[PDB]
Amino acid sequence: SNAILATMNVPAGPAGGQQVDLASVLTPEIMAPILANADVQERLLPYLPSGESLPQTADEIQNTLTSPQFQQALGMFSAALASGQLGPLMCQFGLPAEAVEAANKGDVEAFAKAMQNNAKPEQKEGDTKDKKDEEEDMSLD
Repeated sequence: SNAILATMNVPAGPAGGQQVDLASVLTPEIMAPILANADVQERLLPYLPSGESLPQTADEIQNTLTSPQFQQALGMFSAALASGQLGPLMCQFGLPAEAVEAANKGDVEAFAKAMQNNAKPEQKEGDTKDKKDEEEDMSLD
């Protein structure tokens, strides 16, 4: 059994990225399905800044974490990520192997990098050579 709302919040302190800006690489729509998971919320609790709250549904996450609050909430995200506490979670969302590895290693830039490199929405689905004449004939055709 797990599901522990650990109320041990004595300090506060999100840990964002200085080189790779998390808010410009990760958008609310990507974070929403993740943060809507109460399990990740558990891991974000120790890093939850003062005044911030954890939205339950993706829609309200978008409403609350528009930009200022988003950078703060994403900062606690990367904070739990840096600790590796948020690592195993990434695989359960169907996230890139490189991203889940990064989340376990606690590398926030690698996560952000691998996210938009692998979850890159260009709909590349179906790489198979059962079509395309990449080797053609020369005579008449």
